[PDB]
Amino acid sequence: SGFRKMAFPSGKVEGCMVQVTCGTTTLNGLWLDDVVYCPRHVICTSEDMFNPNYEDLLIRKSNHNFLVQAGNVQLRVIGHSMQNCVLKLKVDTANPKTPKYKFVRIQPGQTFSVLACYNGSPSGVYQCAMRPNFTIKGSFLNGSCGSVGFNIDYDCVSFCYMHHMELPTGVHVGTDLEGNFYGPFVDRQTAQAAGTDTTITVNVLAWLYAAVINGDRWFLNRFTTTLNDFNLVAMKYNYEPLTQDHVDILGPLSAQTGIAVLDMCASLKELLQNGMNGRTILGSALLEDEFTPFDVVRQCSGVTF
Amino acid sequence: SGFRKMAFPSGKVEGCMVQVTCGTTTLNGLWLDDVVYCPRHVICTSEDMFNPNYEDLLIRKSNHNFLVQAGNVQLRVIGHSMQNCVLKLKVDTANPKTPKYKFVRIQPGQTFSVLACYNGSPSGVYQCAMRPNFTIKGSFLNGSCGSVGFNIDYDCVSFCYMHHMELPTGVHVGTDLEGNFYGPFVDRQTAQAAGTDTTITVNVLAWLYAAVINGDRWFLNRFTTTLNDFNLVAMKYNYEPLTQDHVDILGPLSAQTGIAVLDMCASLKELLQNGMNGRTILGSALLEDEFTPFDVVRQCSGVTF
Repeated sequence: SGFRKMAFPSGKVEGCMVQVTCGTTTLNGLWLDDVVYCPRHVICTSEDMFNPNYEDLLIRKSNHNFLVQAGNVQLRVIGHSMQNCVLKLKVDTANPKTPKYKFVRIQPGQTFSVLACYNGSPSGVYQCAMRPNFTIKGSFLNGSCGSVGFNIDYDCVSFCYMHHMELPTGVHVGTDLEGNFYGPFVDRQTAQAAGTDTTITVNVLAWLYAAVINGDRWFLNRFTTTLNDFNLVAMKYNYEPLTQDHVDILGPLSAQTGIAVLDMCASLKELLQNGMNGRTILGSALLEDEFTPFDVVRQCSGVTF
Repeated sequence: SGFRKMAFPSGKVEGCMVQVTCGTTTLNGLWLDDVVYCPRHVICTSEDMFNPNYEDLLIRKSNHNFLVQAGNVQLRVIGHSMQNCVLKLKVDTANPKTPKYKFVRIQPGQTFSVLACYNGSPSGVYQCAMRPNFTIKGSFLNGSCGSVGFNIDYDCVSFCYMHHMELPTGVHVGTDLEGNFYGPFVDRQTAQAAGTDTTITVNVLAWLYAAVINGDRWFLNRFTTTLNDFNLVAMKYNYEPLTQDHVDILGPLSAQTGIAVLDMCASLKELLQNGMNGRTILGSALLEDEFTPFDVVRQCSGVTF
């Protein structure tokens, strides 16, 4: 037993990380088959980031201006193209460590692991959620751009995120692997600010199920509620409205524990209205929202890859 | 910026994980060079765990009774020995993926990453601390025994933990890679209970430094304190006494931020006596103690491996 914020094993992604240098800018790239994906702002200095015209800046870049290094060995760039906000650098060697993979555009509220990297080298791994305002709360220093987020199902890596920017608020924005930003954000150093950081209600409920499975039960009460009544409280607390689809998604956890979904909603309603009274749940003094219902089942049943 | 509980990249350890089956018991082993390390209780059924005589139970095991599988390929066991609470299974093939490595016995308060595995296959990775009562708060289901904890320095994996048992309280105990338990625990299903779960004071202070570096500063106050005065409060709150060695270890973080160690101790004293008043620090509503001073510098300076 025990429940921890757990990232996927990162070995399959470590083997895909490269360093991409263009002029004086170095960030990370993702090498899959004979293509390296990286943020298009690798072509920019920090001064260019205030109002870049990427098509114009790219005119002055040729294949040989993109230096790509896998460990200590140089790859040969034989073509390049801009797709949305990423560059695709065609190299002459397919990555021998390419895993089975897919590119997926995740929905807000879903979770993924991030392999934070610098100069093409892995630093660490941690689990994130795509927030309802389309930011993530990561750990990214200068040079971490191009680090990726992913999920693994058995032997297949589903890449869902590439890091591009930090906002002045200290939160993080980026694209899918087709280069389309999550949310309204752009790869320019501007006044762009995140909206309300709403709480992912279905995930909180999943984590309360995880708590019950792992022995934390003090918050179970004698009440029930309805979706409409619960949502009147969710709105007050800046929680996402809970839908019938969410109830359905909690079905397996409800069956495993014998606690009806709406009974758990009534427990959450009380926790929102009365606080935790100095108590903890699964070692946390706040209501955790970065575990999906699938994450909870995965960890509680020991799924491997 | 941003500060997250971050595990080491796990690829180097993933390549060392194997499945070890003896009779009807299957757990994980660690394959380094031509040796596989695993918990000696692989020789036990759950019924044997109440009062095992491991030397007697081992008499009835031969090399061929230990089935070792690396992925889908079987390794050949050519010798076995018991060292403390681990078995060393000599195999006829050195692991081609063996990293540079060391075995280290960590001190209470130090942190490490755990690669949780089942049937020799990785499930996930997360960061733990060796608690002052010599337990860890992990995520381990049946079959996770033999999963290991480690640190990485550049290219060298320092293995420090192997998982053996879960106590009835739901906390986790295990050995170093020489097979010696951390703390007073034994590999028997008995009444053994953990002592007081004291808070790792130096780590809390390190995390408060990390908070200041990353913009959370509301808890900085106008007070200072002394080691002896602070420790009168630490004792009340079941915090480890802070020593001069701890002050020295916080020196680099103190220099980076310009906040004297004893000034940060005064901030912590106020947080202990008055609580957080519903506020948060680095996304937590409790005082986090599983980041060492080294961990904070590592993450804030982007150290890679």
